[PDB]
Amino acid sequence: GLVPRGSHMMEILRGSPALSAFRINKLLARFQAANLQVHNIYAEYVHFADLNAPLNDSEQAQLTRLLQYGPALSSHTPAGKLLLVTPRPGTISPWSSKATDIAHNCGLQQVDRLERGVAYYIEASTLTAEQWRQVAAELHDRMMETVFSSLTDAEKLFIHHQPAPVSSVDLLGEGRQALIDANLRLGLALAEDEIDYLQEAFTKLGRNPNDIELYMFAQANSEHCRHKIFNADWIIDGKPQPKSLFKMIKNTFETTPDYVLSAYKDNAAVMEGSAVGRYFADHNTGRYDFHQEPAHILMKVETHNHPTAISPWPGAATGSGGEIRDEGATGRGAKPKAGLVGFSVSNLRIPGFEQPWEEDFGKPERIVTALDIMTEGPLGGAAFNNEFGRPALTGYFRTYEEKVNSHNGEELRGYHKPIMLAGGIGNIRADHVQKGEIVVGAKLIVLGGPAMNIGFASVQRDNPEMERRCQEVIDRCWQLGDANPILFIHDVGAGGLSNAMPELVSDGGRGGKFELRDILSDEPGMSPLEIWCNESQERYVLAVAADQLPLFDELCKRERAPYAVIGDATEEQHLSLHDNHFDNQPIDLPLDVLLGKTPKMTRDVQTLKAKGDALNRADITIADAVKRVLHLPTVAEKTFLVTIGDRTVTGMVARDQMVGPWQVPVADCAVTTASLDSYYGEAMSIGERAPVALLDFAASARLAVGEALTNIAATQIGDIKRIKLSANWMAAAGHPGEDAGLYDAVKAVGEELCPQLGLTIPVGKDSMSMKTRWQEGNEQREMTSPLSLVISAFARVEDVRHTLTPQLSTEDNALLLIDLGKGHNALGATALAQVYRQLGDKPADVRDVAQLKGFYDAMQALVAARKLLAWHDRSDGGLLVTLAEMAFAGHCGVQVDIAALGDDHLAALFNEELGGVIQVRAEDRDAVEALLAQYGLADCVHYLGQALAGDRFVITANDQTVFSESRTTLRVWWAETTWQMQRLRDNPQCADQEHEAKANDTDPGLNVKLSFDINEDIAAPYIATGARPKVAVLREQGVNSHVEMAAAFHRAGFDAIDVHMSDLLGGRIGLGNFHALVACGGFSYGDVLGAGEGWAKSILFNHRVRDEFETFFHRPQTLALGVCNGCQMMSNLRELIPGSELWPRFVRNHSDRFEARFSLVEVTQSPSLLLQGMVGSQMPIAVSHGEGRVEVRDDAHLAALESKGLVALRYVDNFGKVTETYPANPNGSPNGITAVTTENGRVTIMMPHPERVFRTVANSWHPENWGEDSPWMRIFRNARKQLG
Ligand SMILES: Nc1ncnc2c1ncn2[C@@H]1O[C@H](COP(=O)(O)OP(=O)(O)O)[C@@H](O)[C@H]1O
Ligand SMILES: [Mg+2]
Ligand SMILES: [Mg+2]
Ligand SMILES: [Mg+2]
Ligand SMILES: [Mg+2]
Ligand SMILES: [Mn+2]
Ligand SMILES: [Xe]
Ligand SMILES: [Xe]
Ligand SMILES: [Xe]
Ligand SMILES: [Xe]
Repeated sequence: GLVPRGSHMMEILRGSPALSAFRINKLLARFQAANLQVHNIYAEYVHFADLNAPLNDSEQAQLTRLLQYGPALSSHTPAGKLLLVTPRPGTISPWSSKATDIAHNCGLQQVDRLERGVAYYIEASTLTAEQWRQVAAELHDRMMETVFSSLTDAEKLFIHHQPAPVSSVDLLGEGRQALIDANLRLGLALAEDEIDYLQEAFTKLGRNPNDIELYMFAQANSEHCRHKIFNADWIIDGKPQPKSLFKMIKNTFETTPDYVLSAYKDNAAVMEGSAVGRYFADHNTGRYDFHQEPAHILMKVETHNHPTAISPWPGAATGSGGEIRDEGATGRGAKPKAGLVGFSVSNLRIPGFEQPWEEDFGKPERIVTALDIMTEGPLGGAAFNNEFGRPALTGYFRTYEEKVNSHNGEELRGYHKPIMLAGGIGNIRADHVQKGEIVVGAKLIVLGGPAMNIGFASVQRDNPEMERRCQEVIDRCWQLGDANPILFIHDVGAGGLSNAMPELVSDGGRGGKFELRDILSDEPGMSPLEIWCNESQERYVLAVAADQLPLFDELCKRERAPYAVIGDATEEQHLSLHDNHFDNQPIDLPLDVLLGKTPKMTRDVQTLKAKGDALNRADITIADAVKRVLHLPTVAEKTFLVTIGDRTVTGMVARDQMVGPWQVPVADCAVTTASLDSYYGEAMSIGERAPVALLDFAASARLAVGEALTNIAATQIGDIKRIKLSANWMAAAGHPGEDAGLYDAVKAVGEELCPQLGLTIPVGKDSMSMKTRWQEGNEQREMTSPLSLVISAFARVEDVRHTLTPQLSTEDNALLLIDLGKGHNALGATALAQVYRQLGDKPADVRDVAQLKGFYDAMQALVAARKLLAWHDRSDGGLLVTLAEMAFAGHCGVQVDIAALGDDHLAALFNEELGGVIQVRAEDRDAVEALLAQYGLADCVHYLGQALAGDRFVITANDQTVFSESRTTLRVWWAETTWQMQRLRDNPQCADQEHEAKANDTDPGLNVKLSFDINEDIAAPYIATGARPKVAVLREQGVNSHVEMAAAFHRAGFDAIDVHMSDLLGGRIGLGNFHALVACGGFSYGDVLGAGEGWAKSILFNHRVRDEFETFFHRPQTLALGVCNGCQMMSNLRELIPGSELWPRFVRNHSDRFEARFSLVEVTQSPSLLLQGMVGSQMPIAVSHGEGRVEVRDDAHLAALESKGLVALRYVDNFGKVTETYPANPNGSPNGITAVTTENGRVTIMMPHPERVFRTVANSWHPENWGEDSPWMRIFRNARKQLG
């Protein structure tokens, strides 16, 4: 299929069927519902290659082959009306970026660009032209895609427009009116004083401004970029105030500077970490080693609220993507470690599952629903974290939408504009914490992706693999230590380059001169304004000395990170942009003019305070309340948000959300090890309580801080002054009451509580227009957010191993409540009130700052001394939920008495005051109570009773039974929300299976059987000789699990060498010098054209590297391992490997969802040399994949594979049987297959990651008796011994 396209040819190639049966049934169903009478629906990927030159037979076959991928779904002969869905013309999909990379790396330079569409074939035959538009509408996303009638209509996707010229705004010719006209025409959003400043500046300069200069200025003076509210002067109830919001936040550093290395000066904050073994490959040798040095800790938290409202997937993806850039661009280069994720939305209103507090209040047409946000956003955030390679380990998710009598009377409050929140921690070297000086003549570089027309203007675009490559360069740069060439670095975000690059020279006291046509652009029609000010993703800006440029270029080429030198730093503090194409100068400005400031804002405002009403209990019974609270999404099980995101990459994850044998997602905070050779680490927690702010601003803010503290407290940290906070403020500024509440709330934490507790807030952010207006009848409606403080806490951890969870034990035990509420038992703005459509009266609050600190200190004392069996704090859903979730995590019963807690049982069970339940050994109860009394806690400590074996959740009040149910019943109710979300988002069959397994109380949870001694280092005689065989640790662009793979081979006595595919293509390395090869995990080319395919095919279609791999595998004494992406790649090179004739392929999981699980496997009999001695063993292992379903050609292949004895690992359920039920088997592989070997055992591929869990501390659940090494260490030691 080959056609003309301007001065290019366009090829059209068939692809594979695009829809699984269940996806088809969903479409047919939606069609029946909208009363469209569609008889049948079929879809098929189709691919469009824009060629700059012709392809020969050989190359034509190669391209065709590249585009045969995916599940082998049942194919069909097209019938009915064709509707072709493609990206919007003038847009380039991420798929296209990555697939085009692969063509290039397979030596197909003739391919200018590849793009994909989906051809739908609809048989209805009944429909009107209007109804076909309704069909067309179901089949695509209005914001990213369009629908065409013809395969040849795709030629619009590749039109090249002539570069548009710069456009001047005629101030000198029209006066002020021209600036007014441009302010509306270009949507610049300028204030009148901003327009005056510009009129004057350009009038002084004596010439007309260019559109680009105005646009740059407007986006730098947005509330988003300038933060005027946060620096404003205040008058509140007629009294001027001495400090701005920012000043009140800095107060916390002024009063608590301890441990902080950088604050308010950079893209992230930095605090002291620990001296540990930092593991990476030297520039010199390419050998990986430990570098004993300080690994200091950075932190940042960002939001992406507006874009998530319009296009939730890319909005959430880029929210995280931008924040990862911030982290990497801290100092002179740093390394992201773990992530966090947050969502706030209006009511879900799940079809079929509507809850008694949900009311449809309508919404704007321009925005998506709450349910669409929670279906697509989390997938997008996960897309970035998974494809980039950072584990997501903590998060919140709240739903709120209600008509409530709050500070400005009866109003709608909620999150029609949602919160989407992404943050993380990273590590940084001491000597890179400070930004270097920008030397005059410094080259100014853009690192990363090409410019496209992105910042419809709120629909973002993510390419995480691009950012990954960029990060490898940054890692190459900090790993050079004091030879790091990065003088200064900054992320590119709002305002794109028009903000980032003046920001950069300015921070350095320099100017720059720039050349527009040096910037990498994929859209040649862009105006200069568009090149300079677009908000395209995956870009950094930096300065490097001219003489380091040859180093920076070797680094980038080898990682295949694109970059451009676009200008020079000048002594003179001027900004210039030249254009070689139009031989002119779009920007010619002094910086003090460009960055000059209009007067600061003054806000002169007044307090509103809701009275709010006492809770009406007419319809409330304790039993009906328990059922309702557990069906509040805020309370309810969060699995749909957790298993979609990787939790194990880096091999440093110690505590993830999943807890215990039953992997229940209730961990109160995240923890990571500092290195792969220490038990020191880092921790993260979140606290958050917005609804309280509808009654009381300050209390909500204090509660957010306190809850972060209670969520982190059972971690071994020590001094509270180690705990550092991000404060992210969401508000409806201007909405009556909100501004005074904002001031009061910032003061409450900045001026008071945080200083009193010794808590620093060294980073933060604000998002100041959390409101939505639209027309419903011909009446206007507003949905206004509560003031929403989200606190994230971060800390150096002293000992990762001493972390407690909510997992109860049934040994002889005592359950003690710490009620920091002190009997107040407030019910206002609780889960309980919400769920009976009320706000209620008095909310919770920090009641006693000294006791709050006493609590933290006591907990630390008990954690260090090992005096606790379990911990869970009280938050949403109260003590009731706290106890229920512990019982869930411990798979046991609870027997408690709440008589000492008041006569008001409702209020005792459902208040959301601070505190928690501790479990201790019965024999320690007195000593623990005595210690808590020593820190002043006596009167709020209450003995409750005990955890017991069994399924009874029982609550008494001396002789009366308050509440009594099956723990399992409660646990299933608590799961219904995630079940319903999984059911409508994923393969329903899988969601139901997962849900239904939870109802079987007999589930023994994860358990282990070992055929060998986990502590016996069978490699030690060999290590002891000092002879260290090399292992080729092989990575392709996009690979992300290589450091921990290398660390595992290293512990077994290997010299791990960093072999990038570019090293093999450039002849710098040759497999002929190795006896051992490992292909690592990740998302090479973002899995595009099928996970592992581009990697493998770039090997195959380069005949010289192809031969290198064939020769290796054909030698008699070589060994190879392929894990995950590497398992996939190797399965796609089968032709090079002897004894692999029967091997399967690996394709989309049956669930149709990325599965990040801790899965139980067994070791099966096979020739596998790496699995020697382990056969019969049953242990859990890290699973992180979207495309691991084993697929065979037919039953004959499967039988043949099986009878040859090549299957090496299988998934089993917790009862220990081979299973295809989900998630025990996360991907749907036949016979539970997840590893296979060759006839001679010398090559083995597996989908799970043993390299992520070779340390016991990096197993989510593990038996108490295991030492440093897990069972999976034996794989690597088997390799060592086998080489001999
Ligand atoms: N949006 C999210 N993404 C990832 N994990 C989340 C998210 N929301 C909640 N979680 C995780 O689910 C578990 C339960 O969350 P939640 O009940 O909100 O925690 P808590 O009540 O302790 O503040 C926690 O381990 C939390 O980190
Ligand atoms: Mg100190
Ligand atoms: Mg909770
Ligand atoms: Mg908690
Ligand atoms: Mg919380
Ligand atoms: Mn009191
Ligand atoms: Xe300007
Ligand atoms: Xe962490
Ligand atoms: Xe104790
Ligand atoms: Xe290996």
